[PDB]
Amino acid sequence: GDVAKGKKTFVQKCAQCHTVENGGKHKVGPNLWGLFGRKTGQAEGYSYTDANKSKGIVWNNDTLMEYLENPKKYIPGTKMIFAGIKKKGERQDLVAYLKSATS
Ligand code: HEC
Repeated sequence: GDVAKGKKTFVQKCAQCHTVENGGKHKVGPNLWGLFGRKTGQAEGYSYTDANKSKGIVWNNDTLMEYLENPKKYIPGTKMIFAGIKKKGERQDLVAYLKSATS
């Protein structure tokens, strides 16, 4: 996807609850550094819901694309209160930025 477009999407819709940098602080949600290739709910020091911790899947392009379309549907009981990015293209650009900014 388009990393530059994804960044603006992140700043507009995710930044209020997330940081991406290495050593980043947990805000409402967990810092996202090292997200790709890691199982759900593994950010150090963040108190996840049992649901986010128990999902058991590995975060990558396919799982993130599905999750971000409708967070609560993918992880029922999650405390991430966000409706989701409905447009596929916008979601792909965001994933591209996420992959570039979290490693
Ligand atoms: C606050 C109002 C939030 C907004 C806006 C977004 N997210 Fe979030 N996210 C938030 C919380 C409180 C949590 C933990 C939920 C739980 O049940 O424990 C999360 C979690 C995620 C995750 C999973 C991280 C992991 O499993 O380690 C991801 C991938 C994530 N959030 C991504 C994300 C993106 C890209 C957002 C913008 C589109 C976004 N979140 C917004 C709270 C909030």
